[PDB]
Amino acid sequence: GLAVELKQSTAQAHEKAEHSTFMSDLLKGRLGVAEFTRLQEQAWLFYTALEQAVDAVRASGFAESLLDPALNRAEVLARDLDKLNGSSEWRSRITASPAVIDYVNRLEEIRDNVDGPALVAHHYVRYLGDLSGGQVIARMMQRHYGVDPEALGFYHFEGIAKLKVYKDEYREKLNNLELSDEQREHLLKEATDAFVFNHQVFADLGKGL
Amino acid sequence: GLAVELKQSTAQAHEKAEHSTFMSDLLKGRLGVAEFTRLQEQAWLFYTALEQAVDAVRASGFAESLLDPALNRAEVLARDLDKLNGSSEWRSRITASPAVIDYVNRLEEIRDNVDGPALVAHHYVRYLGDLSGGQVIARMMQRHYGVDPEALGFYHFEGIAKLKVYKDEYREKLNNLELSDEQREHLLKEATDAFVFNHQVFADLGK
Repeated sequence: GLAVELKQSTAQAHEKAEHSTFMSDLLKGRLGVAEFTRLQEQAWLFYTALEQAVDAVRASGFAESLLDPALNRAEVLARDLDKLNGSSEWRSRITASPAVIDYVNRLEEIRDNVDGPALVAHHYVRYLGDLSGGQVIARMMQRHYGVDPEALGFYHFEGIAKLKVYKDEYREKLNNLELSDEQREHLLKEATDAFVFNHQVFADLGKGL
Repeated sequence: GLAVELKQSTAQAHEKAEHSTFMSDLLKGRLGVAEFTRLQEQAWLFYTALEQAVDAVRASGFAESLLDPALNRAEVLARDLDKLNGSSEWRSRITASPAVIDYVNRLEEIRDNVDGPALVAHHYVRYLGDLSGGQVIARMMQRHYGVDPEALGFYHFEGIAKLKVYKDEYREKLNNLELSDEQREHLLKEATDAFVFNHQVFADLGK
């Protein structure tokens, strides 16, 4: 089963990304709403790129059931940033950190190559991550930084009644994807690369704090 | 209820802050009016930030009954400083210690995010301190160091007639303050942070 192999193959890079100093400090309450906002700004940049790549792969007829448009985060994230920042100023201010540039560049390569297996890897890392840990992170943002729950829309999936069932169904869709050995290896490799990109995003965010 | 949990949750940080060497030395008579004046100068910087956050949160409609404007200290404190320093010179001279920079930053972050629960935590730590330990401080600045009570206006709250009643009513307001679980957790978190900020102010004053 691909779902199990993905979880095992990515374990090392996943642990390292999740336990970055930036995220560790954020979740312990050692930073502030500013740092959470910077994170969400960088995320808006990479989710925008990710969702271009998802759109292309879905349109090609690959992994359609997995690529549920209800998962789209970019618009919801923009609304969160409007509230966090207090205006639309952020759109003209924000720019990609070096890690985000590299991450976006890869996502754009995947988009332009319509690389379905690689896209699924990135989709897993971001969306299954959001579905799995979103409630935890959101709770920490309220507990530590007093973030308005209305500005945590990113962590809420409107089109999904029950997260546990959805995550189980997601993993089964992974299992049922028709993939050649070459495609599966490509996907597994990409999933580790995706965790590494995210680790580097956190490293940039944490620099000089 | 909340008042009891707040006291219990903050107990360790509170004890550490209260028993700082600087504050301990000041209260027992080992220091002098100079050190008291340095403290009050730093306090004016953080009360200024605190009361900007209080004003923002009150205006937003949160915890109105708790955020009694009679508690405002900044103006009274500036007058104490004029007396202690002999003129307004202190305004252009004083600068925030490293600990006060961090404390002021948090208070400004609370103001900017109009973070009501966080504000209440900080309000409790300062003003209920002033209404209790502060009364001992005022008595001992006069007794140990001969500070004229005219320079201790900070510790006198006009329009507050009976402190025990005031404090009992404050705690009842805390108990009746409507909070989500997340807001309540945040208030508790922040209250411990507030004690720690104050401990650090004392540590810098010792240096």
